This record gives sequence, C-alpha cells and structure tokens, in this order.
Amino acid sequence: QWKERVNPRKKLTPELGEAFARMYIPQFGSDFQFAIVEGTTDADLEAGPGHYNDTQLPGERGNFAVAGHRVGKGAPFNDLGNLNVCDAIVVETRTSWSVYRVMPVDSSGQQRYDEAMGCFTPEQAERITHGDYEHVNGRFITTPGDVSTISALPETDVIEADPGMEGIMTMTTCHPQFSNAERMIVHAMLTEHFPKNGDNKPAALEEG
Ligand SMILES: [Cl-]
Repeated sequence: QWKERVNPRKKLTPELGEAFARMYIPQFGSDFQFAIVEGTTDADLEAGPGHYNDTQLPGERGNFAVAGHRVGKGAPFNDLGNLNVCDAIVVETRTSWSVYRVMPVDSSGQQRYDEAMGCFTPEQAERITHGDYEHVNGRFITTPGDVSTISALPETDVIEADPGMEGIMTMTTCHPQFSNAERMIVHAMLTEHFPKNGDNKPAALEEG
C-alpha cells in the first residue's frame, strides 16, 4: 500500500471567508495571535482581521492589507496606536514565515533615517527617507474613502505590484477609539520572508 507525502502546502488564492494565515505582535505579548481570514465583510471581521481581497499576500512585493475591529472583547486592533517604529509583526502562512516591521512614525529627514536604520537595511532606510517610500508614514488617521492606503505602493496611484517595490503590510481599523467616523492606518515593511519545513520560526517572535 502507499501513503500521501505531507508538506507545508497552500492554495495560491486563499479561499473566500476562510483563515489562511496567522499574525503575531510580540510587543503585545505571546498570547496575542489572530487568524487572518480572506475578505473584509462584516462576517469576515467577526473573529479577527480580514485580508482585503485585491491586495498582495504575505511576503509579496506590494501591499499586504488587512482590516480588523478595534472595539469588543478580543478585538485585534485596539492597541495599534501603541506600536513603535521597528516593532515586529510576524505573519505565518501554511508555507512561510514573514516578518514586517513598523515604519517610522511622523518623523522625517535625519530622524526618520536613524529610526529606520534600527531594523531595516541601509538600502531600505534610504528608500524610506528619500526614495519611493519617503511619503509613507508608519501610522496616521484618515477618512473611510482613502482607498490608496491599500495600494501596492501605499498612498499613491500605483495599483499593480512591481518588482521594484518593498513588501508592505497595512493594518486598518476604526477611529477614534469608540467611533467608526475615521480610520487608523499602520504600515510596516517586510524584512524577512522564508519557507517552512523545519522548526525554524523567526527570532522576532522572542522579542518584547
Ligand atoms: Cl471615541
């Protein structure tokens, strides 16, 4: 008789409304982990973050964007305002581990560079300070119609992923704290991405 050979494997396009990934924020403690579902309908956002369907997936150049609730028992995104630059967001899929790091917040010029140099490559730091990512704030408040926040190159008119892009991860939630009038946006940039098969999970998980 014969047997299936099992391996870390996943569908190319996540099944609608199903969990296809898991995210961790070590700065928020080891217990902080949420499944990510495909889709951003009310039903999808019920048990945790949902992936915006037309955006990139984890580890991809472009923008991997998710929405999540802010209020409620076990809302995933109530404390995004407490993230600091270089804080890790770890994303697991069935085949891979990705580490994103929160981009510099509100700073510009020399201070932005120095902050970026804390966890990004010197090349990424330059792009963040003076290059294609100069305009991209790690956290800000915006209006519900701000659709370019989830564009492949955030807050631009570039929608198609391109090989020259960094990997971005975007988290969106309501704002202010007990309201849905506005939206909070957080951007983090990809610093690690590698396949499973082996016990090697990112060192970033041990932080905080
Ligand atoms: Cl409020």
